[PDB]
Amino acid sequence: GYRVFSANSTAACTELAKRITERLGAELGKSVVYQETNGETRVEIKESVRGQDIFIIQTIPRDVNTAVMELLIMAYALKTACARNIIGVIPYFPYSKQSKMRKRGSIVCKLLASMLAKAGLTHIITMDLHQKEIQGFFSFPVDNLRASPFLLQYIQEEIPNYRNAVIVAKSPDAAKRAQSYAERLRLGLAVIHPPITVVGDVGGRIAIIVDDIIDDVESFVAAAEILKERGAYKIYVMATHGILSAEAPRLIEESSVDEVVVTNTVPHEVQKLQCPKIKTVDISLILSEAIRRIHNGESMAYLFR
Repeated sequence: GYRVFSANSTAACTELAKRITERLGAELGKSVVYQETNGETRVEIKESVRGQDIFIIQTIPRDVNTAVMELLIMAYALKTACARNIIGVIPYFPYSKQSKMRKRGSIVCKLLASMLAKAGLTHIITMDLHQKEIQGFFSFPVDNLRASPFLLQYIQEEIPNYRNAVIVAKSPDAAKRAQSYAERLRLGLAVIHPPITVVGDVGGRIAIIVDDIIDDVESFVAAAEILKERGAYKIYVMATHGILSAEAPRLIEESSVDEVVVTNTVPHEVQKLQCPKIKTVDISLILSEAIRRIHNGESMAYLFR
């Protein structure tokens, strides 16, 4: 009755996983995640799995390369322990921006989705995939859960006078993600796009930028200044995956973006200390649920439609 493990080794990078299990009444599976002196990762499952369905939880904190081996290795060790089904709960899926092919490089998101299966992953639960199409990369089932319900709720919770707001897209690529918020909130929609220009009336209104990820804040800022410069009195940046790498939290302070709202899909704590401009929304409930459903064999219609 509920086998859920963390492949995390940093004990705050295990916060979300801790949280999910609280909501399931469940207790994390006992299991050491070493690091050898030479750097090699090691995983030891401290309990029997013979024939049971197991849930791994992974968050990615910066050394992304180690988080993925920890994951792969743990899966592979549970496969060897004879796990019937190995379910990856990877709220933020790493390498997910590497989903197009740029130059002579590669779609390493696909590579990862292959390796994940080799390590013996029956299927993954995740949130707000960068592109819904990426769900194709996986040779096993996926649940690409949405954060909108919660992020949307937050709009109408403590965004003062949201109805005068206008949902904005940082770039054409983000036009779709933004469209869904405008449609659901019954609000206007603009898009930015460099020669940097906004397309849409924004003036006299609170701007709300929507996107899936906030990694490198640079273009989120340039967007906020130009929005301002077109009569945007308040700027809110909304996103699912708040990785905020490098000096992003500093740059947010220095910029005119008033608030940044992300989900606890990835760990923040340090970077939201840097910048209290960053408010964070809890998502462990949607995950708690999704995990509950596939275990008991229930339907996940509620989490989608």
